[PDB]
Amino acid sequence: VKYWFCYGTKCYYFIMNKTTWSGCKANCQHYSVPIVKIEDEDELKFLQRHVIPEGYWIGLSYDKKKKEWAWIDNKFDMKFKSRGCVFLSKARIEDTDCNIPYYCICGKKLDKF
Amino acid sequence: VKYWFCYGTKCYYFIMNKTTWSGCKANCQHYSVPIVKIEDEDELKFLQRHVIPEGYWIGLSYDKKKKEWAWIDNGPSKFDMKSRGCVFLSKARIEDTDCNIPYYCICGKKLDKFP
Repeated sequence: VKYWFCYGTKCYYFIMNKTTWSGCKANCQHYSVPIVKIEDEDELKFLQRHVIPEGYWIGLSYDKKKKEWAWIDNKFDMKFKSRGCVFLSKARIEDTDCNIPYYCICGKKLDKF
Repeated sequence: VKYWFCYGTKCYYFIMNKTTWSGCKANCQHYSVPIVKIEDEDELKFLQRHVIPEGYWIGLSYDKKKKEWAWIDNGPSKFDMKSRGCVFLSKARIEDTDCNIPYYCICGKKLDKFP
């Protein structure tokens, strides 16, 4: 199951194939669309409100060449840090292992129509 | 004012230039998107709720080669709920009357991809 949907000026790809975080990139990158990047409250909530009650990955992960966390691509929204990767739920986002099987949410930005 | 948005697989355009219904014809075509065609409530509401409180046109209108009302084609439309003219959209509902009235447009294309 891999439907897509658009809200505001962005479209999303909700892969429903519970794999380790590094699974989105793989899919998403393959589906030529970056893994999601929750850019604002308006959005963040949209995904939860939209999304089906479950563990959803997002582009936020931990880097070593940086003590911080970041989206594959750099945002108007912010951060407790440790390590791992973050999942998005209908309740809130939150971290943990990237090797834990989950669902994706890629998302491309729109520039036209 | 001409901003756009996308809900579901459809992207819209909301023109803020109060003109005659035959105005979208011009505007939307000018923007390469059909005047909007409200396929259903899920969508309809989204337009009403999302749309700012105002009279907004929609692809629905009284045709010649018919006695009926159409948009561009024919879809999971149904409501022959209320004679002639054109129909506007308000945060409350849709409704008919003259097309020569200074209103706003809602162009709305469909999508087939993502890009």
